[PDB]
Amino acid sequence: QSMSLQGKVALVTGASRGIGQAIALELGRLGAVVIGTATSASGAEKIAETLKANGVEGAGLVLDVSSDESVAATLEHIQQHLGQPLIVVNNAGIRMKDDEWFDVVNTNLNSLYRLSKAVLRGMTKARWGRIINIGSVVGAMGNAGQTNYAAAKAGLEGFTRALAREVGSRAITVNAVAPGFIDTDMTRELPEAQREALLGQIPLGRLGQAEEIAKVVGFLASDGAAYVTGATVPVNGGMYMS
Amino acid sequence: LYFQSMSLQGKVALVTGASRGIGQAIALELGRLGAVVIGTATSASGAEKIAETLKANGVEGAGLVLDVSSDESVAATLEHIQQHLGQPLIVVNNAGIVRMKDDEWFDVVNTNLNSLYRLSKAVLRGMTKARWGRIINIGSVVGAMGNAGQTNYAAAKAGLEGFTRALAREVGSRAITVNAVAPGFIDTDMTRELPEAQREALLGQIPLGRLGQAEEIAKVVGFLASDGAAYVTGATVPVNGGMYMS
Amino acid sequence: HHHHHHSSNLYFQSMSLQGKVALVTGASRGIGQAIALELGRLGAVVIGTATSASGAEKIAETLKANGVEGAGLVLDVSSDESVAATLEHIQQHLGQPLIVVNNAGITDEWFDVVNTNLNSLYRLSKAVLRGMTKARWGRIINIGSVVGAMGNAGQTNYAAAKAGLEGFTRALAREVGSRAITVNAVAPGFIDTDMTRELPEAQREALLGQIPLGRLGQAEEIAKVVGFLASDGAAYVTGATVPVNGGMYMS
Amino acid sequence: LYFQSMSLQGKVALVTGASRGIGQAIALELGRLGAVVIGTATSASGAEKIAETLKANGVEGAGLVLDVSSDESVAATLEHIQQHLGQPLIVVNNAGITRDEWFDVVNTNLNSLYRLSKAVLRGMTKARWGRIINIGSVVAGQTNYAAAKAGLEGFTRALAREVGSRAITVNAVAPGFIDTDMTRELPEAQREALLGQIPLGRLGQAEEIAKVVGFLASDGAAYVTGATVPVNGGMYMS
Repeated sequence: QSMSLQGKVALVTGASRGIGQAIALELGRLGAVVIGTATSASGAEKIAETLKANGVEGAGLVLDVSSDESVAATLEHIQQHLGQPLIVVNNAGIRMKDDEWFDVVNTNLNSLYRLSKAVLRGMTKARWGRIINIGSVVGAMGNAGQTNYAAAKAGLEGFTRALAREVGSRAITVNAVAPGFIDTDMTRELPEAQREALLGQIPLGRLGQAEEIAKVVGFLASDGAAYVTGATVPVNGGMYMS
Repeated sequence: LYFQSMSLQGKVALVTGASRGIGQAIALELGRLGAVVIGTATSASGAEKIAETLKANGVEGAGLVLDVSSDESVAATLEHIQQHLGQPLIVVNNAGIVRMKDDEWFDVVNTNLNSLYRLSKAVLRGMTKARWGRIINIGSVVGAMGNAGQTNYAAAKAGLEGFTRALAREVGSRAITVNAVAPGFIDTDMTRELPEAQREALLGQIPLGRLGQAEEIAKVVGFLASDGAAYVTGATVPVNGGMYMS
Repeated sequence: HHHHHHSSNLYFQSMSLQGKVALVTGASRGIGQAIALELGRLGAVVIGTATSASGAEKIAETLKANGVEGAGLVLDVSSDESVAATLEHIQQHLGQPLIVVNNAGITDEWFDVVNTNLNSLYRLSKAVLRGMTKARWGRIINIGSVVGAMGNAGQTNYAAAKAGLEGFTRALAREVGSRAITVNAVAPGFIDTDMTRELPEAQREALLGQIPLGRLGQAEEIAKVVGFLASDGAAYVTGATVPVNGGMYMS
Repeated sequence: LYFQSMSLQGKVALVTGASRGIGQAIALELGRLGAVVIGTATSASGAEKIAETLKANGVEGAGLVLDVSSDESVAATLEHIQQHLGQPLIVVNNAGITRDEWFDVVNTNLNSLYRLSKAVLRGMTKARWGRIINIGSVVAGQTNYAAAKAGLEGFTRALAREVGSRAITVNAVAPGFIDTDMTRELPEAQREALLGQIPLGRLGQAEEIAKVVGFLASDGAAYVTGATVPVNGGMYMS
């Protein structure tokens, strides 16, 4: 179809669970060869098993997006065995305290930059690419959680717009998806009172599914989305936390 | 039952302002995805052009005359559809109303949002019954080069964003999503007639280095109409090649 | 009779508006009253408005008590007739308003409140523009209350309404800027009123937990921002929506 | 009604990047409002210029060398201030760091803001009062400007939320095109095009940024926190 990613290699960080897993499976459904990453060898192997179980061609790999050496080594590995990743989804991130938002957002954006700069060479050669950055999920307890959510989203939006402007003349798009309260391993077991309070602020009246984030990412990765760049797509059931 | 990503089989879609450009591209995309498409124009000749265009492309549906400024026209149009085709559960609003000046924004935005409210309120009854719907509001493209053009484009985009977010919040509990698509510079009649120097300057403000196609807007709409976009509501998706003006 | 116009060598340092005439709509209470008094502190001749004669008289009494020159007048910003007639009356008796603060509002509600209220901002703002154009100076300041872009009007409508107010304010600023008229908006958060004070303790506590400053804002704290925007020092600020919300930003 | 504090007597203000333009105007405005003003520059000659400018204008304070990119410079300078002048309770960050460059510029600059802000926040926490005001960079140009503004807004809002219970406000000012350095050399055709994008039809004055900062620093602005005030004559870039 026109949604096809056949012939494309995709790299999805943080793919062993939750949103990242769902992204990897959706890109695979669309025909990409998917490389999914975890911070451990056991995670990488699990990804491979998940991809097999779903008929997706690709691999699991160990990647630490905080490390220049890890990034360079991993990308060389991929280039030698699978091909140049032309679709890259930055999903891996590194109580919440009222004073740690800065180091979290700072670190995460430094990792987005690190990985993006590493993969842009291959996209620049191909004169095509998709870079999709995934924001953090709502749910963390406290005013500190709200603080961090909004701070991370603001970093994400700015970074994505800036990079999009930098690389657009190469037919590379750069977009973000900002999830709301999504059913993941991290939110499923939040205290009931908190889950109930969050649901009360969501017009749709339900958590989002990981797959509902992944469908958006799959669209953005498609040829149909070629004129969408610099955007942050909120996927939040109408709940806009700021 | 049937269950396939992207399919709009069994759904009836109403696309206002479907006789040319973006609206036509939307009607044909929805049709490609399997919807029965009713496209509308303010004139009989437009409606006929819609009907012919749908036929030529193997899309089931009809071209109808609708004036979104009129309560009577809206009620009559929805009755006609309900009797002959079924309840429209996908509604795409693209029917918006000597050099352009920077005092024209208010009339144009105000009129367009008041007509948008009218249409939306009318189609919500059916969607509420069905406990499912998609309302997709299409923004106005940049209509002139220079300041007035920017003033008027930003005002319309702001209005559209706020209206979309408010309506989404109102109707979300019914599993109806309400989203907007905000075009940038799209290849259309205005841009087709620009001088080279002006085109070149314009393309320099666009990171992708090119105008958008109507079909690039239509693809985003098609996605938003799908089951996969069920958790996207109250959003304005910009489709502008990286050219952000507010 | 119901009468509809009620009138109100010590040089305070605060006075910088030199007897400029300011029109503050919805000045009977709360934020509008505070704005009227603030502009008086800054040396304007202050016309505060209400929709009833009793409100106009209350405003006049408040201005008198505080030593501010001006008047309380009846104005209905929803009415073309009222706006035209009232502006003419002001021009004849007091002078041309060069500072206009839109604080009167109304409160399908999700659409009609914002729609009605932006139509009213446009009506009054267009009316006063002739005078400001002649003077080649003006200040138009929109209070977010009028569309419900005020925390006290509640979370449900807030962010969508503020997006309307912001876009409208920025467009009008673009339209009238060549005339040295600025157009700005103030978006208040939760402000201390009888209504928020009569909240139960648990509910007040929950509310304060959403506010980093840990307290409701005072009406005077909104008025001081408006006063600044009306000043010469704010001449390069235009098209801005200034949130005044203690760090509680609803989206 | 007519009496209160909208002035800054008895307060100490630190204005980083005070030797020229916007920073100098900020320093003078805070001085006019009655603050004791410490202005900083990256060089001894800059510090001397500050000190001379303050003196010429009857403002008490000092000109000091500060490198906001350096942990050592920030700690040494703040210690020096605390011992000789007092605790700065109004801090205006206008010092920029020079550095495909938008990422490093925004990243370096927010790392600097965070550094300086953490350093000064102890004193404000003791006083149970403070004002932090972050100045954005004035107007590829669009890309860099908007990125620096986006970083700035989110950073400011987050720090505001962290410190608000202490009665410390944190706000930003986002200037548009201001009559300083760069614009003083633009070709006429470019100036004319630029002015056409500005509804007021003129560049801003440094003093017009400084008056906004002066207001934010006042008691009257006590409920404004987390805000980025655009001061751009109606020229908005996103």
